[PDB]
Amino acid sequence: EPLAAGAVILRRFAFNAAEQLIRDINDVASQSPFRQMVTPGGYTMSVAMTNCGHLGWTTHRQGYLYSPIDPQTNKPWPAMPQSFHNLCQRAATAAGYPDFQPDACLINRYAPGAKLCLHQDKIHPDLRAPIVSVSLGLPAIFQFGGLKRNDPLKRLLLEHGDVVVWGGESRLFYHGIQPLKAGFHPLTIDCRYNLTFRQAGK
DNA sequence: AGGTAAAACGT
DNA sequence: AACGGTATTACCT
Ligand SMILES: O=C(O)CCC(=O)C(=O)O
Ligand SMILES: [Mn+2]
Repeated sequence: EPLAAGAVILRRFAFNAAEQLIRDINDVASQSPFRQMVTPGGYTMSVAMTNCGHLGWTTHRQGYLYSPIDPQTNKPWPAMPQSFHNLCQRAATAAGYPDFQPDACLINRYAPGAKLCLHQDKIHPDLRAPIVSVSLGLPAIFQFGGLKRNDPLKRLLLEHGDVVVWGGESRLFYHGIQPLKAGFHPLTIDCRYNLTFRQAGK
């Protein structure tokens, strides 16, 4: 059974690419470090984040923003690694979105206990562009709901190499990650990473 | 008028 | 511990 209208899970899709993806996460973060962002209301998120590409997701006192500049370094986010871009395009194509041109990649790092509460990915300049979401490392339980917060959730374990793609009818669906269990993975040791690809600009 | 914060405590 | 309240408003443009 597929995930939803316009949505699919490509299990272990990124497994072969994962070692290089992780090397390139480390390179990105060497330039724009992982940081735990603070919400407009003043709470520090448990997931640590950075970005690459032309636009990075950030919080600010005034809201959420896709920005061309990393507010911590005052420099552009690092260029999107070719490994990231190539994996993203292969996964998008396999999922039925062959024309996707991301300009933004949000890199999440989950330590044990870290979560991401149910939310919608908002800001869609192209209603035909999906979200491509790549899991690395330790396993996590992903929630995928509907257009309204109380719509029933599907709960899916996401393991190393899994890729989730949503878009079209499901582009604005609520989703999140449950608190990460401690464990070991040979390539990330003690964390999970996620890559979220978007077209956030015109 | 219409979008966005809550991507964040009690039962 | 899964579910849902809260934004049932206060601000911006
Ligand atoms: O880590 C995940 O699988 C989900 C990440 C996410 O929803 C986000 O960064 O917007
Ligand atoms: Mn998201």
